[PDB]
Amino acid sequence: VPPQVLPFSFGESAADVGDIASANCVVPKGDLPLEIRWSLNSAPIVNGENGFTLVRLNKRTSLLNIDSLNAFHRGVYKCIATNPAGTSEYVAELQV
Amino acid sequence: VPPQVLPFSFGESAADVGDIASANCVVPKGDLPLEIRWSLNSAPIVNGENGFTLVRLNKRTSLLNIDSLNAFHRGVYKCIATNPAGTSEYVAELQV
Repeated sequence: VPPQVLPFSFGESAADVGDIASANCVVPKGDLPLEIRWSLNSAPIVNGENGFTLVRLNKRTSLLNIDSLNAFHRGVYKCIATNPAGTSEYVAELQV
Repeated sequence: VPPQVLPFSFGESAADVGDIASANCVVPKGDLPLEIRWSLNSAPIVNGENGFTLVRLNKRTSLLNIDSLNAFHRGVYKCIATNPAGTSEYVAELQV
């Protein structure tokens, strides 16, 4: 069984500077183990850089958080699931 | 400034038994401190009961998670923000 990433949104398409943003990637179906990664504009997002905060709260969940938005968090956000059976993704967008 | 709860979804309206469900309540605007509570069918959700898992990952964020869905997680999910300036909420729905 390959993975399937449910749709996700920031609850918005734009947000002010200094405000918080949060998105939730959920993979309820797909063979384990699962690789779940976040990227902004086709560049990887790492826990503890550029104001990001990644939290694998579950083997099937990966929350991304931003505590203080700025002009470098604007763009396209993607969450890619991967297992040996295949890959799956979903895309969102955000401006500031 | 009263709170404003951004729209949120489970990424779906139905899910199979034994699967995981996850929803994210975000309150990027509104005076602090903020009270954020989850309920299912107008009944409060508590961290560590009925298969639920609440995680105040932030002062402006409250993720709800379910690790093994069953026939008692079906219904209407609500996330209510509260400060001395007022309240705000958003509603989602889920069946199994």
